[PDB]
Amino acid sequence: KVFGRCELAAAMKRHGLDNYRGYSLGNWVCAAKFESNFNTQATNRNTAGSTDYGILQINSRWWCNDGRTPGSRNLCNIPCSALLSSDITASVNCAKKIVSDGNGMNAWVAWRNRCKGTDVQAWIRGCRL
Ligand SMILES: CC(=O)N[C@@H]1[C@@H](O)[C@H](O[C@@H]2O[C@H](CO)[C@@H](O[C@@H]3O[C@H](CO)[C@@H](O[C@@H]4O[C@H](CO)[C@@H](O)[C@H](O)[C@H]4NC(C)=O)[C@H](O)[C@H]3NC(C)=O)[C@H](O)[C@H]2NC(C)=O)[C@@H](CO)O[C@H]1O
Repeated sequence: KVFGRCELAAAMKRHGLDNYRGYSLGNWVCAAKFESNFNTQATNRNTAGSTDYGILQINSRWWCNDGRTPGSRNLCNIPCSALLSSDITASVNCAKKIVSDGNGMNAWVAWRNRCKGTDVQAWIRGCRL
């Protein structure tokens, strides 16, 4: 599924990401935009052989099982495929764990480089939330 901006904002808010660990909603929408272009089926391969999955590009090195990242963890206890669903529940619940794990949203490289410090509230302009 390719989400619309406000559509994704509403879903993320429904699922409790707004202000989660202190990160306002626009931070999450900005992160998603640059991680996946709001596309739930986004995938990308990392140099070490791990893969990143879904709207928030969650890394099989740590968070999910894809059976093809040996030595990795599965800290969200889910198949990485569940992170490609039209339904964002699994991605959001896993992102909650990731952002809690010490580095906050710096876990998302596109967020640190493209959203952090910027006017992220603009990403929710016009949305009915
Ligand atoms: C090639 C490329 O850059 N692709 C991107 C992916 O890398 C990226 O996924 C992110 O990947 C990084 C590095 O593997 C990952 O960061 C690591 O996360 C672990 C787990 O949270 C950290 O370990 C924790 O450290 C804290 C603080 O030190 C400890 O308190 C805590 O106990 C540790 N937890 C565990 C379980 O051991 C690592 O320190 C940390 N590594 C670095 C260098 O930051 C992110 O979690 C991955 N992010 C996501 C969303 O999965 C993906 C998104 O950034 O983007 C690709 O481009």
